[PDB]
Amino acid sequence: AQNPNCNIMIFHPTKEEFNDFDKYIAYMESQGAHRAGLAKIIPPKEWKARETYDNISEILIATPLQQVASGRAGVFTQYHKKKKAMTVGEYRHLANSKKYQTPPHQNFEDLERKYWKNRIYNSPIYGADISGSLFDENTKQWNLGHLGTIQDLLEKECGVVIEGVNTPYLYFGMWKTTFAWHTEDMDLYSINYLHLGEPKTWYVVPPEHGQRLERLARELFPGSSRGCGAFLRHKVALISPTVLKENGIPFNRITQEAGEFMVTFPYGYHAGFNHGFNCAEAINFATPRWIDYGKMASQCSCGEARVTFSMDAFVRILQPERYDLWKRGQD
Ligand SMILES: O=C(O)CNC(=O)C(=O)O
Ligand SMILES: [Mg+2]
Ligand code: NI
Ligand SMILES: [Zn+2]
Repeated sequence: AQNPNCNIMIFHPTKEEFNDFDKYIAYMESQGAHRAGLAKIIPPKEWKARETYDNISEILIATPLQQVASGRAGVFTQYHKKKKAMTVGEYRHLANSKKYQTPPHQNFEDLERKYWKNRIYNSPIYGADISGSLFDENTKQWNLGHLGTIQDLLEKECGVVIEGVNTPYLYFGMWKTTFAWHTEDMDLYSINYLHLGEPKTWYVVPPEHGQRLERLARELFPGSSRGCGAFLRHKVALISPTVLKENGIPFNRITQEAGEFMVTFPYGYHAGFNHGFNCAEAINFATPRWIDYGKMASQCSCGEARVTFSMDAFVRILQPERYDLWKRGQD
C-alpha cells in the first residue's frame, strides 16, 4: 500500500505531465496521495495562470463576510456576519490596515502559533465564495474554469444525464480568515489555486480516519451535534492542532504559497487560515473513484447547510433513499 502513514505528498509535474489533468490525478493516487486527504502540486516553471494580477481591483465582493468567533481559543465556532459590498481594491486596503494586517512574525510556525492563540479575539472579513475565474482563457493546462464537469463524470460513469453546472469560485482573504472543518459537498474532490498574495495554511485528516474527527466534533460541540447528525456540513466548527493531538486524531498540516495548487480528496476533512491578503480560486471535481464516496456521503437535512442547485441531482441519483428528507432541508 502506497503512503501508508497518510502523509501529505508534494508533486512537481513536468510541462508534459501537466497536459492531461485526469491522468495526473490518477498518477498521484497511484502513489498514495489520496491517503492524506490533501496534496500539493507545484506547476512546471513554464506555466502561468495569467499574465499579471495588476487589473483585478475592480472585481466586486458583493457580500463580504465578517467571521465572528465563539468558544475557546482551540475549540470555537464562527458565524458569518454580512457586510456591505466592496471592491477587491477596497478589500485589499482594508486587509492591509492596522486593524487587520498580519502581525510581525518570524516564520510560518510563529504565525501559526499566533493564529491559534489569538484568532477568537478578532473578527476578520473574508471575500469568499465569489463566482468567477482569474485564469486566462488561453491557459490550457490546469485551468480551473475548463475542467470536465461533475455532471459529465456522473453521466460517463453511470449513464444518466443530469441537469446542473460546475463553475469556480474566488476567495479574497486576509489575516485570520478561516475555513472551518469540512469535507466537500457530496464528498467531492476540490482543487484550489492560490493566485496571489500571502499563504494559506491547511490542516487535513486522512479519509480513512474521518469518522474519528466526527466523533471528536460531536463531543466538543454537543448542542450542535444534537441539532444535526452531520453538523460539520454547516462549515462553522474549528478545532486546533493542539486539541486534535490531545485527542489522538490523526492529521497533517501544510502551508500553500502563491502559485501552488492544492487538491483535497473525497472525504478528506480540512480546515485552515490565511496569512494575509490573498486570492484563491477553487472548484469541485469528480473522478471514477469518487462515485462510491458520493453514494455514502452524509448529509445535513436540518436546514442549515443550504447548497447549490447542482447538488440536487447528485443526491437524487446517488442517494435516492435520502433524497426526500434532504430536499425538505433545502426547502
Ligand atoms: O480557501 C478556502 O477558504 C476554503 N477552500 C477549500 O475548502 C477548498 O479549496 O476545498
Ligand atoms: Mg478589476
Ligand atoms: Ni474545501
Ligand atoms: Zn444540519
